[PDB]
Amino acid sequence: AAYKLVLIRHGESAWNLENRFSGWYDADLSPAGHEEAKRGGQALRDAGYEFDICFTSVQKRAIRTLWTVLDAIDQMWLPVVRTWRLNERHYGGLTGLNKAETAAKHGEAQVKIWRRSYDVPPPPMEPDHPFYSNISKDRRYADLTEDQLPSCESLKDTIARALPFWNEEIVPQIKEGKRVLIAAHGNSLRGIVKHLEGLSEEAIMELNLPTGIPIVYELDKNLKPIKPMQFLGDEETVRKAM
Amino acid sequence: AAYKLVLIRHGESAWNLENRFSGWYDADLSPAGHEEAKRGGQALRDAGYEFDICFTSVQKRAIRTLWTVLDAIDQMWLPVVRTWRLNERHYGGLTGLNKAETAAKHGEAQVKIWRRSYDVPPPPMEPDHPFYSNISKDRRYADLTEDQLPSCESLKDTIARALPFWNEEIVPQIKEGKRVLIAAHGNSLRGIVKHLEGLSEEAIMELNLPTGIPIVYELDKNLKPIKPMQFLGDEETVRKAMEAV
Ligand SMILES: [Cl-]
Repeated sequence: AAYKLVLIRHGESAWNLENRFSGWYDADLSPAGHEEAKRGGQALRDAGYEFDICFTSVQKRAIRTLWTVLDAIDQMWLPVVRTWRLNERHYGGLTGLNKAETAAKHGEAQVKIWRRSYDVPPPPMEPDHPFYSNISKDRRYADLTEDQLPSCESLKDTIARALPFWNEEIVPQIKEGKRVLIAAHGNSLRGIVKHLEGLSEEAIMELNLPTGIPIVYELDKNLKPIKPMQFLGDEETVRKAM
Repeated sequence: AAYKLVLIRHGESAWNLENRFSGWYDADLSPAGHEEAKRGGQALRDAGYEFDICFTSVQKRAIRTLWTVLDAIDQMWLPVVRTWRLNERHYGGLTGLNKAETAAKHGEAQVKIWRRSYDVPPPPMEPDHPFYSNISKDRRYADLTEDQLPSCESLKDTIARALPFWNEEIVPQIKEGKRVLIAAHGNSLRGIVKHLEGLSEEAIMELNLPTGIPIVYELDKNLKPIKPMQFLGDEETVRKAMEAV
């Protein structure tokens, strides 16, 4: 009816098929993941969607997804804004570890906590971690205060540092009538969804947004979903992601 | 070696090998042009260049060049700012016409004026032009005042609407120590070059920046180049385009 917001979670990354925890590691899209973005774009193109501004993280997999979509819908000229605040949730020490092995050393129970709990952050990424410098010392996050640069994040944490950007940067745009497109990650996107739908912690915990599929929201003048989220795509894909 | 400014002119476009006047037409890079950007990006990667902010036009060929470079140098996370003010010069009615035919139909002389004169704009793009709507009615330029949206531009006009961006938006960044990367078009880039080097009109009219090659400027405390523009890449590439000047 009124405001339409589109979200898109990047597809499979190189570390995804390596079965590793990525978090803030700047893993790139895998060929398949790239293809996913390509199809999502095609969906938006066929549905004839138009955007006015784009927001994404400072991570390849998301940015590249955005680029692919913009390319697909012939809107590479749209202004885009990058922000670490839309970054995937920081997985602390688990970063780089193989999920299967981690479950084996620490067990299912423990790993479900680390991945599916709302406010229990994973172990901190210590200075001796294989990716400490790679992440925490990346030029990219130079302007984060010492408190801002996380060593690990729980979904509640991720969400806590995202909503601010959504409130000072995205919301304004939506209110001015700008059709926004957000290309981000599972957990950061969860933050937006939880906020929009006012879902409980338990709820958002069980929600898993589809990858590469355009998620469309129709908001009323108060940025509230006048109906449930819908996914653009071919009968199979769309229905399948339900 | 104080401030570092890097400029890059997009490579061959689809209309380039079709030998057509593009102007504001959003022609995409040709496979070759894409490869150029890739090589250009690779040169920057080998030279280990780092940037903090990027500026480009609202035209595919330039934007895609930027993307390719950022990808090559693993800096896709850099903030990028798009602006029509860095757009290629608007070629008015000549837009879409074949250059060879235009020369034949209007005469070498007339075209050389439209193609190389400093202040003689080409014929205006009339509402019945094949690309009138495609260009002028593009959502993309919706916020341009009736005066800003051009129907044609002389090199002089282009520079006129590019410099204000350069001074108001880019210069500040450079002065704050941010390493800037500008991926644009021949004529808009000319505007920057003419300004930096204080070249004469006759001067910049003759200057033809290389395509796909990273152009490096070293500016002093007052954005004044301290040496001639250098080009990045393997000898055969740099030397080939070096010999141009
Ligand atoms: Cl971009």
